[PDB]
Amino acid sequence: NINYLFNDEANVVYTYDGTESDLLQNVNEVSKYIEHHMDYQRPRLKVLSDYYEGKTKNLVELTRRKEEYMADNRVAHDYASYISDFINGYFLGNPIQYQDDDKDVLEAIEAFNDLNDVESHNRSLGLDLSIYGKAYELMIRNQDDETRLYKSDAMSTFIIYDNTVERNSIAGVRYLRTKPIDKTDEDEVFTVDLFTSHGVYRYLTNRTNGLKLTPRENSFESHSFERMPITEFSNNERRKGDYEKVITLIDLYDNAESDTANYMSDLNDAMLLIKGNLNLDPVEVRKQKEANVLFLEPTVYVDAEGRETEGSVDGGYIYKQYDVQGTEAYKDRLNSDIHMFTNTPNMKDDNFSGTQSGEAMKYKLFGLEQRTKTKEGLFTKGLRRRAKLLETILKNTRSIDANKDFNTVRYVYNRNLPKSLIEELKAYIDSGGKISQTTLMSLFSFFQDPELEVKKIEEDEKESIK
Amino acid sequence: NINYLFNDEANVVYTYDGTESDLLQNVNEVSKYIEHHMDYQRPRLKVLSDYYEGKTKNLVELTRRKEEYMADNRVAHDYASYISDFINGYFLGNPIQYQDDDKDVLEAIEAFNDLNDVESHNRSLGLDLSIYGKAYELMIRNQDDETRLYKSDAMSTFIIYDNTVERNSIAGVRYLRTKPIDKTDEDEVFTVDLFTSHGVYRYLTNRTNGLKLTPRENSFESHSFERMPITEFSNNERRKGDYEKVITLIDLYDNAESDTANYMSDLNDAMLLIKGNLNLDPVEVRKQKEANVLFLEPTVYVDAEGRETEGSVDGGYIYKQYDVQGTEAYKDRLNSDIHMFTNTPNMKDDNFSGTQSGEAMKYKLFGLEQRTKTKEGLFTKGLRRRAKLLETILKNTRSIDANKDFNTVRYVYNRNLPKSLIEELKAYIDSGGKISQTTLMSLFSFFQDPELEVKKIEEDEKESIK
Amino acid sequence: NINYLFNDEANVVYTYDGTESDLLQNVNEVSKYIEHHMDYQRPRLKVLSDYYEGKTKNLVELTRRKEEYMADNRVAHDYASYISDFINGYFLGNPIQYQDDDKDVLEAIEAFNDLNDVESHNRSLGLDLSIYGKAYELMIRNQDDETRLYKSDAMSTFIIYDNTVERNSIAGVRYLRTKPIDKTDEDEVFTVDLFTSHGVYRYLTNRTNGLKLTPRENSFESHSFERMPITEFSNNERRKGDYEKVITLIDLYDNAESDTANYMSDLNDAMLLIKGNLNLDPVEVRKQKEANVLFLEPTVYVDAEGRETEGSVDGGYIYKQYDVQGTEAYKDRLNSDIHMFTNTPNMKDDNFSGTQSGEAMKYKLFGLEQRTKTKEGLFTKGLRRRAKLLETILKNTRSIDANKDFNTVRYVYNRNLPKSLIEELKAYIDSGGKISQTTLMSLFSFFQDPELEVKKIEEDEKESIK
Amino acid sequence: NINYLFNDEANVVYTYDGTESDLLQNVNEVSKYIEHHMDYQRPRLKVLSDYYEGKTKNLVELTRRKEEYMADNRVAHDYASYISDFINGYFLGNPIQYQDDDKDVLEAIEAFNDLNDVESHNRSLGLDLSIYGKAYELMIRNQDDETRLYKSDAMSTFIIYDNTVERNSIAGVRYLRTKPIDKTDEDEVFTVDLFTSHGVYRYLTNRTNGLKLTPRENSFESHSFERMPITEFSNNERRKGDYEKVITLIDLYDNAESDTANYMSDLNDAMLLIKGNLNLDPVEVRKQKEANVLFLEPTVYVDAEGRETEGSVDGGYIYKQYDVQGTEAYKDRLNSDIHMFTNTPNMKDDNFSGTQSGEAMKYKLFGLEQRTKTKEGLFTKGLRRRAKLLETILKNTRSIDANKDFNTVRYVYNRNLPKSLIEELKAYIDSGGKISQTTLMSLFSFFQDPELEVKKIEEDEKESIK
Repeated sequence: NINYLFNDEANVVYTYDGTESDLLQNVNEVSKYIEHHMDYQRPRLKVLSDYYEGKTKNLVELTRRKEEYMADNRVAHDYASYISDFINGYFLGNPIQYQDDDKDVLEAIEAFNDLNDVESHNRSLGLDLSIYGKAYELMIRNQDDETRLYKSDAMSTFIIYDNTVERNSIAGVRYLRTKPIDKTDEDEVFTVDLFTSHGVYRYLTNRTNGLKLTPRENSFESHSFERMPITEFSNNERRKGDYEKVITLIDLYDNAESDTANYMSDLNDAMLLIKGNLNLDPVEVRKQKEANVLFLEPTVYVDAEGRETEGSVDGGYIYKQYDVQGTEAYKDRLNSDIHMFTNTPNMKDDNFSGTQSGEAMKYKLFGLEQRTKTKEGLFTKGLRRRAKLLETILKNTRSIDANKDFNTVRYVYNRNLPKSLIEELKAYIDSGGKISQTTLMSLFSFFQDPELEVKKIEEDEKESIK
Repeated sequence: NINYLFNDEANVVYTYDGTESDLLQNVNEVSKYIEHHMDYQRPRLKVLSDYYEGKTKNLVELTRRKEEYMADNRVAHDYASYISDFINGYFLGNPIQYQDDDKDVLEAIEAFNDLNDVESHNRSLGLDLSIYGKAYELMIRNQDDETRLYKSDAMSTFIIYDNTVERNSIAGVRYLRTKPIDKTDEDEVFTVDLFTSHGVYRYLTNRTNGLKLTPRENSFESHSFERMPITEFSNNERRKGDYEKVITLIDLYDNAESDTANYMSDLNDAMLLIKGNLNLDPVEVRKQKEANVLFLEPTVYVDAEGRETEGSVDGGYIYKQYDVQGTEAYKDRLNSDIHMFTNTPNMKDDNFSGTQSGEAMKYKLFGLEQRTKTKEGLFTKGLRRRAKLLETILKNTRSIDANKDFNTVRYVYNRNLPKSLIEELKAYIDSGGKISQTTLMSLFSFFQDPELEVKKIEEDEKESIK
Repeated sequence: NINYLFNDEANVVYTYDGTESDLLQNVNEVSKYIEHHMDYQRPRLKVLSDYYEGKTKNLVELTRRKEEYMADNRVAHDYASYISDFINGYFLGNPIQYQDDDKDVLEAIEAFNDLNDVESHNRSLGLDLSIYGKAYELMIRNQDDETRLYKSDAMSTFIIYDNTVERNSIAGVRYLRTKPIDKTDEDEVFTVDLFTSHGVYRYLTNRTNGLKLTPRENSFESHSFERMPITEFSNNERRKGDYEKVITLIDLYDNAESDTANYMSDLNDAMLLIKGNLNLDPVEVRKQKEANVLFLEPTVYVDAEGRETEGSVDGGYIYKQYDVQGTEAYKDRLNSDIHMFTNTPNMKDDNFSGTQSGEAMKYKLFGLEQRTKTKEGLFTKGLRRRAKLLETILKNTRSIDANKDFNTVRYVYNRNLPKSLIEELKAYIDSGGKISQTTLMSLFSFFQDPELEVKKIEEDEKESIK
Repeated sequence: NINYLFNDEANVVYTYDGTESDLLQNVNEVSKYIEHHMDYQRPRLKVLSDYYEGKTKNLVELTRRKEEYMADNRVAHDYASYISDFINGYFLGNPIQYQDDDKDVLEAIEAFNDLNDVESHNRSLGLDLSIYGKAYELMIRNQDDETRLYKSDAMSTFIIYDNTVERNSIAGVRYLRTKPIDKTDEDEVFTVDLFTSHGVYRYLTNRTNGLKLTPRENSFESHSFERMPITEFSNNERRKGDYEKVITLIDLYDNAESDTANYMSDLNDAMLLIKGNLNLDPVEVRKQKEANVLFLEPTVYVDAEGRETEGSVDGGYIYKQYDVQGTEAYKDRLNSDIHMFTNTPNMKDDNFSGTQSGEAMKYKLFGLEQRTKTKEGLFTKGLRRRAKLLETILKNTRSIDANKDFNTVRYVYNRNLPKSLIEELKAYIDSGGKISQTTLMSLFSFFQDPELEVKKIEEDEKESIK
């Protein structure tokens, strides 16, 4: 793995020194980036994805040990999922709130967000950020003349950028493998889609001809955006995943556990040990479990000179044993270090008094908050480009006036943390807030039908007049 | 197992590059997907289902050990049920609440939900999501001209999708095995139902002819929906079950327990050990339990030269023993890791002060909440398709006006957590809520008949006037 | 590493004794600084950057140990990321607040900050300060006649200063390597950009000709600022990173862990040890796991004079063991010292009562606050130069009146610390603050639509009049 | 080191028995002081500066041990930085507040402080006081006819004083080394600037001619102050740094740690030890990790007289071990003594209840307060001379009336300690203080825009009239 994860070329960003038109002239440059992506970058992402699915090295690597009366206690610990689900849930569990002064913009924003289910989309991006360190989204003008937003798989998408300090994006490449469910042959074909500021060009390729990009039938297709539609989100400046740096420690925990399972499985827990020149009937030994007295009578050797002397006989139980103190201290240290470096709370030392369940978590997760605030900034940087695409195509359909600028939108992030509805109600009402009766009742589940309760109260308030 | 669970092809999603009409032309493609489903995917689901039923590997795998005076202490620990019931109860224990602005839509929604018992249906889906990672539901226009919704077994259902990034569903396949209760023959027959956007086609097949799909009598059947009726729900992006990744640890706990049961059963707890060249009467040894003095008189060897010397005699109890500290530390670690990776609370370290029973659970279950919020989004994505089917067929029966759009519905999820009705009452009434006397009394069980109490109060309020 | 990190010349500041015009006359002096930067300073920064990415020495240094049946348990602990993310989040997590008396200045400031996303830019600077001890930012007048601010990589940027105690900056050098993704040749080319108070000069170079600076085509370019645009920020007086001084301790922890992984992997956890001149059937030994009685019958040696005597036989389990107490005390000490010297809280001894989550952190982080107050001053010193550049070019575009002086701006720094919104509300309202109903409701998530709640309250306040 | 740090001549103050004019006549006396400074005093300061940068003795001193298969576990603990940053932050973290009755003086003071960034300057002085025990500042009348204040490096500045009990300063010497970045030759040149009550004289020198002071071109330069501009600040009466006296203990901790790293690295953690005249196949030993039964069969020696006898065979694991209790007690004592003598809080015994975060720190830091009050007095003594220089040159430019005396200024020092804004608000308002709504809101971050909230409150207070 490490030869993939920490290779230098596995995480390079692709620049190109020409314009987009200089890249679509002589498209043979794009093939080189695809080759580099397949050769250096996809292997890293694959290693990361395997660990999220729990297909850690300790399953797929062969033991030199392999025979009958031995066992492969291969075990894989699923730390990577546990980490990424926790960190993404903390960040994007509660949706982003969109705020704007101009309701003509905000209605279009929220109608797009509604149509595209942007809560679920945002969480599905944020998990890619946690697994791979980067994620891509594609926006298209669909048939039925409608604007759609989809996540693009990081294993098959990359972007080429300007060589300038401004680092604009020149072009975006998606490439997919056309595998049957039946068979695979001496060639296998990758469809390539090359997105640009004005359209997408579609190509067919295979690795065996050197990824030659020859146009697929109906190759070019225009789009109404005025910039390249694929947007790239980063987990951090370095585009590194959240568990990528503890994968070594995860392997060590896999090994330190599977080797104890081997010790448990190979050796015998206890045995009766009998020693001495004795006749043991191989059938009487089976009565060993119903025995109460073990009698060992020694052999009496008789010397040629007539002297008689007794052989040694011995009996006792011997039992399998290992260094529990040092292996537990070692596996405790590995587990603790995994949680420390990922800033996840360590469930073996984490014990709660039952006191202030919100403030307590804000205490525990202080370090994860420090990383998330950077992630939050880099996420907003992507959301602003999504918004700029949206306004560009709404104007290019006269769905909104050209005068609108969507950069007035603000994106408000609430961390997923436990809330006490009762203590919040106390705070709100002590602050002089008001609530309607229907809204108040809706907060409490002991009303079966808040709709009917109002009428029943009207009866009580009526017939007390009499 | 692992060769099934973590095989790559065991979890692939089926695409097809044609249209639906190109798939119903040359239906022989569908047979291939069925074969792949039977060969690669159903085995995985079977392994998962076996663990939910407690038929773990340690029961069904044979020991090389097998004879009289030995025992199969095969034991299976039922972690998988314990996990899935807890996680599904936490998610879908309290029903979803449907909210809409248009009561003409909301009444039709809630009447469908009432007829179809959608609370129980939703829980039965969510448990499939927990066991298999995915679940299917079928909607039909019944005889008696009525709309019915049923769960479809994941072991016998799959969907084929568009090859596009939009990933629409082209077709849906159910296939069932027509087993007698009496016998099974050289062929055994699978009925196939192939659902499409316009109808369902019914076929007969067997594996022995290569799953040839030949129309069953009265093969085609029209349905009034305008899209494929089967909906697929996912547990997560990867469609992976909740305990699927700890099955290795569950096997290890099964083994580490059955081998201690073997140690307990095979060896003898203690024995009296007597050593030396002694006459032991095989009948006097039976009086060993009523004995108080054990006397061992040694053999006196007499040399040819007349010297007299005493043989050794010895007596004491020996007892069976094993490494308790290290086997307990190992089984404690396995159990702790199972609960940690599943985010279930560890009942051996979980101890409660008796303080704030709601906030305490929201603290414990923070990680399970982080996974559930993603699951909640992916569940709502399916519920919206259920709703789109429903509106399509209500309009196609003029049961509602064509003007309605059901995407205005909101789905509100409450976690199953303990509530204090008294502390909620205090919060509601301190907030200035009102309750009718009848509704208030209904909350308290010490009223036998809230209906009569009102009259008795009217008597008390009457005859105090006098 | 240490030969790089703590070399004297690795951290020198570049002076020059001439004027800027005396440096652009005979530009061959600049080449010398570039050489010194490549030879002495870039290697240090590279070592620091490698540790942030987790590419610590213990991965890249070869073991003299390397063969089959041995393993490279190379492991790297990622302390450097954990430290820098925490320290930067604490400092610049909450944005700087800009305050001014003159709203004609403050609007231009905040419009620049909005266009340039200065929250994210400031955090991306502060992390460079934490990793390298220094960071650079470049301001340009873009095409589209607009002012843009970008971070410049510390590995490729340096500044030359006046030799006077005033230490003005004479010139600023950026140099970048034009690497293909395909190949590297006998020469490889560095583009150099030399910034000055009046323009930037662009050059091509390679190391093989001695970094000869020959003008690139369209070499000179004017800019409208009147001082050198690159600004340098320092982490401290010495420009030293936050973890730079514990890298030794991090290596020691890497070694002390990898050598325990080696001990765990190389030796055998336990073995049955049998001794004596015995016939052991190599096939019966495989039944060792199903055995219950081990019988050792000794060899009976017969003397030429006829005497019979028994060989020794022995049996028992031996188990692998190490000095847990002293290796744990050593690795505990290393970890504690890393956290102490970085002033990060030690998560193995840090345990919280659940009491005063803000004041508790202000207690823990007192030492980190003492370092941050110095960092805060040195950051503001850079922000004031950014502001002086901005006003210079706004006046040189008549975007603001020449009368404005931006040194009236104040920069207000809030530490990233947990806040209780309820306890803050109590404080604000007990202090006699007022809140609008809409703003109040917006603080509480139990309102679905604060916009509609006002109307529902208007209904409640209306129909109670009747 | 100790031969430098605690030499008597390393810390002498320079007197001269003549007047300033008697020193500028026969300037050859100044050369002697420069020589003494280079020979005796600069070496001490260098040793102190090296420890602040972490270049402790244990890095730069060679081990007599040096070969392959041995390692230099040189490690340096950075106590000196940790101490000085803490002590300077505690003293000068919160700026000095200037108070005066005459606003004509106070405005000029605060305008000078604003132009010169005196908050950052004061902290940069105070850190020099902590590192070296003394610090220097230079004030100049710049070009652009403006007054500037800069810190002067202690390694290159010294002052000569009157021989009287009044101990006025006669003259101040700055000397700097003109090093290229390229090469160093048989001579290397020091520029000397000799400041006096009326001007500065500039000289060129080298050590090889005996520091002969020959005037540099344009040697003399007048300044408008009437006293020598360089001011010297002392950390204490003795001018001794804050960690200077624990450097011995720091070395001892460096050694006591590096020698444990050596023990960890040189010896082998455990080994299987086999003894006896046995055939061990060098290839079978590699199977030692997959072995379960170790069988040792002894050699049977046969006597010439035919007697047969068995060699000894033995097997077991041996493991590396050391005196953890005594080395931990020793390193605990060293660390505790470093914190005790520096009056820094000992983070291994410091544990906080979470109660009164201000009063608790005032308890912990009582001893550091006792030293700081003396430091505070000696700092104010320097600030008063800075102020006397400032008034002298403001009058000598008619920027203020000759009638002003700046000794009316008071300097108010607040310790950097944590403050609770809520508990301070409670105290202020219970005391009958008033706050404006805008100022109050500005204290609380839950207002996004305090500017707009006032209007929203005006709406609420308006439309409730209706």
